[PDB]
Amino acid sequence: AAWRINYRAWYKAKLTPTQVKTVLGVSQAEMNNVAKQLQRLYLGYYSFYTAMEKK
Amino acid sequence: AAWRINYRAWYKAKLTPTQVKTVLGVSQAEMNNVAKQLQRLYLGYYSFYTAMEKK
Repeated sequence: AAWRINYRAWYKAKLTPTQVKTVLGVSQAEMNNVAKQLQRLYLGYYSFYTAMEKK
Repeated sequence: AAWRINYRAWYKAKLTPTQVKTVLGVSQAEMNNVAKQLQRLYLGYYSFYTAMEKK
């Protein structure tokens, strides 16, 4: 759909699959750091809420 | 830091940890879809490239 249009532009641009894999893997790594952030956000609030409630 | 300002706001808003966890959980699932879409993008290009190189 949108992706066939993507593949045609990548192919026109002389991209090989190896090249696309290395760039997309870096994107994927950045995405996965967002999961880590939402976890840290949650645990931080869990601790904050608990600390507020105690006092 | 930034987050601590969020926490004070969430706490003033009466959010509990259980409530935050479930809302963040659904958002987390959405982000997990992106990494998977990128893996699918890589895989679909490998197939498209491989097919184009057939001709």
